[PDB]
Formats: sequence, structure tokens, C-alpha cells
Amino acid sequence: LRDALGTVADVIRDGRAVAGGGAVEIEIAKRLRKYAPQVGGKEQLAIEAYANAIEGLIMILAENAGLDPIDKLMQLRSL
Amino acid sequence: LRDALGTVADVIRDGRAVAGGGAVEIEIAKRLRKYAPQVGGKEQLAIEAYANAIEGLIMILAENAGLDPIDKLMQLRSL
Repeated sequence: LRDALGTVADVIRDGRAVAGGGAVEIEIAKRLRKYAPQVGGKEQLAIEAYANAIEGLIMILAENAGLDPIDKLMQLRSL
Repeated sequence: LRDALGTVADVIRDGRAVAGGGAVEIEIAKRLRKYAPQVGGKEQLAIEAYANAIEGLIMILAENAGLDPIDKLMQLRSL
């Protein structure tokens, strides 16, 4: 109960909110893959290797609830 | 000399010609990566794994003439 209240306080101290469920990771993994071609050098492989590691988080969320992980990633990315 | 003549005969028997030097591979590796999103299923990973294996040929051409292979691939793809 006090951890719930101390989460409401983390909203009220800074008035933004974002969806759970892995909805944030897949917008970030779009912005990076559109930004990486501007950086151009060997550094381009390190940014795209960052994006693959953030999407690689919500597999650990799907794989954990009994689902088939890869298809239930591909459906979200296509959506 | 007869293998040279028997190459001119391979042009004359069918009146098309294409550039050497790895110029064909990098147009094919563009068409495939634009076509793969239409196929959509697990099969999409097999087509993109085909494109990476055709570009992977001209590294064996650059790596062989003493050059640094990766950058001399990236310059061609950007061009």
C-alpha cells in the first residue's frame, strides 16, 4: 500500500505518464533505426545493436507468460 | 585465347551484358531488402538472410586484394 502511494507520488512529482506492456520500447526501437543512417560510420553498427537490445527486453516479458516469443514480437512491430 | 573467344560467344548468343566488380550483387541486395517486407512471415528472415549472403560475396573479392573489407563494402552500399 505504501509502495502504491509512493508510485502515485512519482507521477505527481512529474506530470507525464507512459504505457506499460512494452509499448514504449517499440517506439524507441523505431526512432533509433530511423536515426542510425545519419551517423554513418562504424558507430552505425553500435546504434542498431542498441535497438536490437531494447526490443530484446519484451521477449523476456512474452517468453515469461507462456507465449511464443518471436511471432508475438513480429505482430507488435508490424502493428 | 579460345576461352576468350568462347566468352565472346556467350555474349553473342544472348545479347545482354552486366558490369563486373561486384556491381550486380549490390543492386540485387537492394531489390531483396525492398521485397522482403511483403512476404511478412518467418519467410522474411530467410530472404533477408539471402541478401546478406550475396553481399558477403564481394567481401571475398575486396579481402583478397589487400583492402579493408568492411569499410569498402559500406562505401559501395552508400554510393
